Amino acid sequence: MKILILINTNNDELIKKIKKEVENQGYQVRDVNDSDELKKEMKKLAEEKNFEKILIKSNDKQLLKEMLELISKLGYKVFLLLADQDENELEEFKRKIESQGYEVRKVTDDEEALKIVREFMQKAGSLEHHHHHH
Repeated sequence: MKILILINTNNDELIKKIKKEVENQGYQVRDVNDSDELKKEMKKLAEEKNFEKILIKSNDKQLLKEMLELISKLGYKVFLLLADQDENELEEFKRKIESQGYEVRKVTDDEEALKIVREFMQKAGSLEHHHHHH
């Protein structure tokens, strides 16, 4: 069971800020560049069954959809955030992912994105709270 925060923003510098958020929370920042790279990193999602927090950076929304369709074989809670000024195509893209049963959040703005990343931590709090008493 691994907690993935998938980030697709055309603001590639906003990813660096979203990194600062997840680095303080101890997420390992991965990045998908190509389809060959995709299936390599999907093998890591298949191999690592141990509990780990990962930030998936990919600014190509096609790699995302195909990734999540292969994650459907693994079966875990994945988070997704879409930040770009063409929120039109993001609103169309979230429609597939939300129907696939994956967490997807459509935004545009810098701090509007960052707040949802800080939320993905407290959303993953429900994953933590399964028979885990203190």
